[PDB]
Amino acid sequence: RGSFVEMVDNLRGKSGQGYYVEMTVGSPPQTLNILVDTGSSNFAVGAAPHPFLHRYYQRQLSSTYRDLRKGVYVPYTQGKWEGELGTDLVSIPHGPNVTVRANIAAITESDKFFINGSNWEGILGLAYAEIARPDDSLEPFFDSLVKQTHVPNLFSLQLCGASVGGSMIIGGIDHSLYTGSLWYTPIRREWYYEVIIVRVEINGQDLKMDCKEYNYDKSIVDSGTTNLRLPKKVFEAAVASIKAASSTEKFPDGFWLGEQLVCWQAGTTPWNIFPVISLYLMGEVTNQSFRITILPQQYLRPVEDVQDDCYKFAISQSSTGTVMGAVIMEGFYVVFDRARKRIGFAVSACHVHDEFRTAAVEGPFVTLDMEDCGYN
Ligand SMILES: C[C@@]1(c2cc(NC(=O)c3ccc(C#N)cn3)ccc2F)CCOC(N)=N1
Ligand code: NA
Ligand code: NA
Repeated sequence: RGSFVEMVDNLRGKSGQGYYVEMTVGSPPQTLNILVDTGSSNFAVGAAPHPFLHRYYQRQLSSTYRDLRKGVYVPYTQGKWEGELGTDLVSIPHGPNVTVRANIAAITESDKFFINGSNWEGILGLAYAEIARPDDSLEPFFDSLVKQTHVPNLFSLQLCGASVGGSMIIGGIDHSLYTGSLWYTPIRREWYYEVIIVRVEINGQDLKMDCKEYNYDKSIVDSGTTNLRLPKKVFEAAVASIKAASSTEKFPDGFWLGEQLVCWQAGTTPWNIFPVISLYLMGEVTNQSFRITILPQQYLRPVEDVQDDCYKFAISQSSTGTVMGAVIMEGFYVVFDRARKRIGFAVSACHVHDEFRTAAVEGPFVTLDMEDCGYN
């Protein structure tokens, strides 16, 4: 409880490529780097010599592998994977000192899935059974962990943005990782980590949309997506406020659609011209909310593959609802308190800020009719 020094700093990554944790699978153990993803529910690992992979799971080496004799085919918007299901012993070296028999999907064919040049070779789907493929009787990793050990039913994430690293605390919260207080929002349904956004401000000016728009058709917290994604109508209104608040300079409008990069001379990006963005989330108590505030440092992402200082606009339009991706999460320490069905936010002790502004988590606020904000 409250102090897990062996787990601090157990995540790594590179800009644009996500945050991964070291895992071992099988007997004797095979070490793999595995992307941490709160937006999906399968533990799936490269199991064949795909040319982009540093390492892959070799079932034939594991004396503890058991075949489930069932294939899985998983298409996404961008690309797909398919593989073969089994179970094996899994452990997290910089994690609790336990071993668990978990489901693993051994990926034997994929397309647009692995990143050329990245250092991970599998994905740890940390969300619930309801979105597991092929169906909800395939128990997710973290459910197996809790069922089989005395690890408490919660984990927390601190993602430190730009090389990147962070911490995933399995079984607890580490208080040195955040400042001020944790504020909690209810998990509305256990499938994704679905939450309810009740109001949206751009430099403290309310968007004034019906709040049901903010959650059309859901809002989720997703470490496996880079951007803040917003439902289309909300995106349209948010950009229009961001441009106004910022029209102290004039950028190519393709910039706002994420279609072109913008660059300044190294040394001073003018952060001060860009507004803060606040999301009010449903609180624990009737008619009570709290608000989280992110900076341009979070939503303007450095792009490194080209001489000066180039950024991509990292808020984008969505058709799958609001996605609070690594753009939101890098401001906060986020607690996935599955035992009490709630998600905690606090200011991260590592978030990227300047001398004038920081990220913020503040409450309570009085917000009426917060249940009307959910979409059915
Ligand atoms: C399973 C699925 C997925 C996710 C990923 N993520 C990343 O590459 C990735 C890249 C950068 C960041 C950051 N900062 C986080 N994730 C790759 C394939 C992939 F299939 C589907 C889409 O959405 C979710 N969350 N997970
Ligand atoms: Na348990
Ligand atoms: Na603290």
